Amino acid sequence: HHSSGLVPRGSHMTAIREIRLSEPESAQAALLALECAQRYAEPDSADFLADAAVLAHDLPRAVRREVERARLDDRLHALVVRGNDVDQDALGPTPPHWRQARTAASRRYGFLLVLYASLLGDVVGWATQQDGRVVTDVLPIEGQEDSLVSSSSSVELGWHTEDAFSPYRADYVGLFSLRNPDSVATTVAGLDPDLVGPAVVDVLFGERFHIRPDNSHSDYFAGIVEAVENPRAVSILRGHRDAPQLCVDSDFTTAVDGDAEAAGALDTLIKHLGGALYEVVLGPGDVAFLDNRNVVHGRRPFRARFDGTDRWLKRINVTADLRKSRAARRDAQARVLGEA
Amino acid sequence: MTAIREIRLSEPESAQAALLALECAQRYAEPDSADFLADAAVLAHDLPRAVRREVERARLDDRLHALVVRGNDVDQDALGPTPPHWRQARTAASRRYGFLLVLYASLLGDVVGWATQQDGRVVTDVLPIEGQEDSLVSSSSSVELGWHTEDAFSPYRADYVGLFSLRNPDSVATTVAGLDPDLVGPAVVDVLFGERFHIRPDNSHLPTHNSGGRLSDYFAGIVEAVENPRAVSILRGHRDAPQLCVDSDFTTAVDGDAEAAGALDTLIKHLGGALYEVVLGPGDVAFLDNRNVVHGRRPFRARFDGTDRWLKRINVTADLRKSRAARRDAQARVLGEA
Ligand SMILES: NC(=[NH2+])NCCC[C@H](N)C(=O)O
Ligand SMILES: O=C(O)CCC(=O)C(=O)O
Ligand SMILES: O=C(O)CCC(=O)C(=O)O
Ligand SMILES: [Fe+3]
Repeated sequence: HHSSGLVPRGSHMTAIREIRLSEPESAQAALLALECAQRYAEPDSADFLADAAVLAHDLPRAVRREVERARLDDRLHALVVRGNDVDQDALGPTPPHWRQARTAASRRYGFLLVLYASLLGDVVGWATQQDGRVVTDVLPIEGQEDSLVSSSSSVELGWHTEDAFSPYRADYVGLFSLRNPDSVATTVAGLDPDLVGPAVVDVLFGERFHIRPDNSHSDYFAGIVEAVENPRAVSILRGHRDAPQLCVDSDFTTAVDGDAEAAGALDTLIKHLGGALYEVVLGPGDVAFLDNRNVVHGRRPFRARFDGTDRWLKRINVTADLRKSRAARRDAQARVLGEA
Repeated sequence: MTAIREIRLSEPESAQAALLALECAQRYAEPDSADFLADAAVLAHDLPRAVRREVERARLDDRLHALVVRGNDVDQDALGPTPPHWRQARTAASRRYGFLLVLYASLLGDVVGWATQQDGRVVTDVLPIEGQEDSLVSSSSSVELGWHTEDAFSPYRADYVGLFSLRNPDSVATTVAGLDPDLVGPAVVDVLFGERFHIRPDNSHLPTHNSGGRLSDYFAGIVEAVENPRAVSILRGHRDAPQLCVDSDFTTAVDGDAEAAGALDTLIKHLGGALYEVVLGPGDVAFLDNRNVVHGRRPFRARFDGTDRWLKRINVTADLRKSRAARRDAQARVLGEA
């Protein structure tokens, strides 16, 4: 049966907005995704993305009302929609690399992730990430167990705002779990300003920090080298004091040269977020949208077998304002940031 | 070729949009009631599919001038006389058109208003007012409404301006112009991309166009932007598809920047000449892409007898979250309450 509710974390009373699909809602969503897979080339082909926001209107009405409430909740951490259909037998094995993960059997889950995403905003990708795919793949890769990227397993994916260095960073990160037999978590933390010295909060609102791109990441790429070598002075907190946005990377953020007070405030924040991390586990057919304006996220160490049974998610970036990134996109309809 | 995207409603589509608007009017008090606006994005999904498809094509077209939806139902007899002032224009009979404007608008983004414009109403009224004939505000008639980016002065200016024509007996034209960078040349484009201009709030944000009971402090932000405008650009974004931000009556080059003053002078002559007409008849709704075009209104003679031209108007943002510093709370839609 259909249900939805608010799951608090610390003082964040709407931290998690949880929706449980009824069996009929799960079937309705699956039928729409399967129809899209019959009519359109790819989950991120131009033909589909031109239509995706209107096709998303055919998702179950009760679900659409709850997603719309989440979209306008400026204190949201994670929207979680549980109980989508995943046919494990038909899906087949977890591929051994994202380069082999855009499979025919998994297309219907990419389509469904884009349909849910398109209720929140417009889907985008990154030229430097998984060949500029909008629907990307999160799965463990043999030989990258001890890497700083989403294909890690043995070593914690360090928490960060997604693409923290970039003015074009996503408003939401979406994750559609295809399988997760060992219940491996995404880590999540937001700032509780009532747990931090107001003077530290004041410092974090100042343009007193450098956020550099991961090595992961032409006038755009001229800006990417300038971002490593001559990083702009940016704030970590921005907006209304009652609902500040957060932008920080635990591995790639420093205070401006000689700003010892900023260095102090940054390390106070890093210790606070480190201590406030909680977990969201997505079972097969569970989809999460993290509000990238409000939370950092990462992933816990886990034990990959590399036998075709490993954890596998589809991943997407969503922007509230596609138009604002036009300088960094190839043409009006292109969704790949840094393509031109 | 597709700068103006038009859909003419079939009789069934017109009836379906009217029925949805009347269902909203039965449920909610005001067309900008908080409970309605919370629900508006999902209620808008019940508009006719053919219309939602064309609105979505318009939304993703970064060279759009205006989406025009023709032939909505307007009952002229039931509507009654055109009010003599926007303050009196929140009429029972006109509620249904307010609701329908917000439903169309909510396909493109989230609706916002201004603390300092028509007393912070989200659904506003464009109608001629006796004594404002020669003014620079939307209630003018005799003096052409100068072309402008809506709320050009503000970083929170709308992405779309929605205009729902309730009546327009003399077919008075809305004016529209975009910028062709090729026609002004790379030299002037380079200058307009520079932060070398002052854009002041227009007169409708002044206490002279709001109720006298409105707090003085609502207006401190506007008066600061009139007195001490920031140095800003007129063009931004991709060179191949630049956004436009200029008000023909409230924009100047920064003192001493003769190059900038020349570029502005060139832009004004280019836009003033290319300025073209769109007539919104009763039941016609337009959404101007406020990132791409300036707009205005041709001069006309008002009769002031209750038969005059009357539009409902709305501001639409692609990104409500970005203005949270200027809004009272998460759901509040009135810019300048913080
Ligand atoms: N150049 C101008 N007249 N600018 C102001 C335009 C009218 C303004 N949008 C109003 O609501 O009154
Ligand atoms: O693997 C996860 O749970 C999270 C991965 C992710 O969101 C990311 O790649 O940034
Ligand atoms: O009256 C019109 O058609 C345009 C109105 C307008 O430009 C405005 O209200 O700012
Ligand atoms: Fe205007």
